[PDB]
Amino acid sequence: SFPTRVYLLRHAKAAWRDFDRGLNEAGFAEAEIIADLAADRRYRPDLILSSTAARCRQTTQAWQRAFNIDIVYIDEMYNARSETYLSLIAAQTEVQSVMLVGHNPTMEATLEAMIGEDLLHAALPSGFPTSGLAVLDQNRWRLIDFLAP
Repeated sequence: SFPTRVYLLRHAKAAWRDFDRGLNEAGFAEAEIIADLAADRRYRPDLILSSTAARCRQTTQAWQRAFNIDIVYIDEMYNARSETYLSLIAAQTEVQSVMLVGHNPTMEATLEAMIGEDLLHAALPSGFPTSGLAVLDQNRWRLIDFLAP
């Protein structure tokens, strides 16, 4: 039964062709703060799957920094056809821990798919924030920690 740990990371705060928008200053700072919190709890993933969108790319570069991981870029994580990223997750049949780096609503929908709307609500009254990191473990997925700024 693999992955045994799922990390779900929303990209940091972007500034205002959408694909090419960057992380702004506060966006830059948060993703560092949160990346740092992570390797602190030792929340190191074997594989990172990220949007190719610059704002996801730069978000991911923060993590390489905190910890310097396998990383792959997938254009189809930007403006996804799917309501979730669940297939990216389960597909990785022999990788112990995996982290996805993409966007709302897909990111929020993925957590919802795994822990349900009621728990989603209790954990996040105002939804899935930028550079928010859900840490999930295994019949069913359990949320085990969440990082927000």
